[PDB]
Amino acid sequence: DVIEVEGKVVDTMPNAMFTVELENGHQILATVSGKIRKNYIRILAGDRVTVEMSPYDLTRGRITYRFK
Amino acid sequence: DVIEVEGKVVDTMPNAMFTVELENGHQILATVSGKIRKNYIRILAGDRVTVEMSPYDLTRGRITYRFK
Amino acid sequence: IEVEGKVVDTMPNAMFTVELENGHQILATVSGKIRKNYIRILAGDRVTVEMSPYDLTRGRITYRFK
Amino acid sequence: IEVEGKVVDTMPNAMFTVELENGHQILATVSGKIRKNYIRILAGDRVTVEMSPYDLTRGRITYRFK
Ligand SMILES: [Zn+2]
Ligand SMILES: [Zn+2]
Ligand SMILES: [Zn+2]
Ligand SMILES: [Zn+2]
Repeated sequence: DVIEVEGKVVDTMPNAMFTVELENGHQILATVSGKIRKNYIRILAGDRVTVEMSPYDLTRGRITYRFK
Repeated sequence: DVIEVEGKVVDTMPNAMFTVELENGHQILATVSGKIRKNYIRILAGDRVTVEMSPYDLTRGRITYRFK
Repeated sequence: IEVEGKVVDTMPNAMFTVELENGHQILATVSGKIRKNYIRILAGDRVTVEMSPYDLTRGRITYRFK
Repeated sequence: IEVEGKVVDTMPNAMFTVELENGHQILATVSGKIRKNYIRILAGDRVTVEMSPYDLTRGRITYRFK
């Protein structure tokens, strides 16, 4: 399954992967969901996002929502 | 591994298990860490807590810290 | 002031569990307009929700997409 | 105003990654007193940290428990 966490986009990295900083200061690696791209939603630094975490891999995640 | 989430204690349940409501409104079932008990820390309703989530089981967790 | 979400669960007394797009799970009532027009809401339905100013875990369904 | 935590990582230029008891991971410097007294801080060491008022992800180690 997946758990959802919210965080701030800190760093813009190679093939559209992002560094997201959670509330507790921990940082996770994130890709962007296809739903976000095809809806012309841009993911900038400083943006707040919702990230779906693969349970087996708490290092990586996937951005499923951008606030505002 | 485990991921850490913060939430509010909503319900006091049977053998010292608690209902914790996370920031996103999702609710998880939680026990209390032995460190908390043996340090004479009480877990009341309305308390904010840090919960360690077993990755394989995102329904259940373990309270590892109480704020204030 | 409205958020978009999918209906996860139906509870008794016209209550609904809604998974918002932002990841939030809320407990939602239905607006007066929704009831008067006999709009049937089932699990999986996409809805718009007006959040409660007093409770951030609750809101009311203002529209059901067909 | 102090929080308790365990040293996770040592970085160059007297920087430390600290896992606080509340679950927060912060990047910590060392207080002037700590440096002057040549206090050696290693991974696994328990420390007290004064949080930064301006950055909630940063702080400074004020004491190392032996
Ligand atoms: Zn926190
Ligand atoms: Zn949220
Ligand atoms: Zn959710
Ligand atoms: Zn942590």
